[PDB]
Amino acid sequence: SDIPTPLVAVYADESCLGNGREGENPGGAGVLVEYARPGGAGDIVRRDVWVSEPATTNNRMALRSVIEAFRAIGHKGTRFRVVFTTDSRYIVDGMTRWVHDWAQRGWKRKSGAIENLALWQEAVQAVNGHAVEWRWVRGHAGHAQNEYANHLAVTAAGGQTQSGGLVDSGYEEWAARVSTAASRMRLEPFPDAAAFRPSPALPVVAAGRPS
Repeated sequence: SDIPTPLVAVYADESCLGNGREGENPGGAGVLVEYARPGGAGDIVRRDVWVSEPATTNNRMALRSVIEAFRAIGHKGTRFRVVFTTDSRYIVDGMTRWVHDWAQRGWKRKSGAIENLALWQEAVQAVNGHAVEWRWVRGHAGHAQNEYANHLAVTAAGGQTQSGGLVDSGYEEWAARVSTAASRMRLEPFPDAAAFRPSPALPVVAAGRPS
């Protein structure tokens, strides 16, 4: 069995701003990472990671949320166990189902389709050897961490900034805002290593073949 690894809970969102046609709007991806010290008092340590593109799509940004998240945690010398919660069914269904279908078909594109296949391959690689439980929640529905992540995504889109990796979180300050309070949101408690039900490992991509 497996050597000890850390457990984190990740909350991701994406957003585009504006009303231009698909692919013309600025966009952002926002990620909150929660970490509770094993044996600790239960206080949550939070870090944020965001990126943006000036003309992009919601699907692309959703994929970047995954890639950026897993890349940042990947840099700590260990595989991780991750509970990844997002508003994007595109990500959840893709990671749990579709990538397997795509791999099965040789990662070949369908003509006329725009499936973001290159990004999916990057995302699958980013996830790597980490063990992930993929979870969906509705957006804009009162899940506090999800709403924060959205706030981060929008900020990223608006400012056209990037964190470059994990940075100290703004969650606590955001949580205390009057706007946040009026929303009457619900916080998700940190997961039990019992709550942890990872998905199967992803197909190792067949790099270098034509679409």
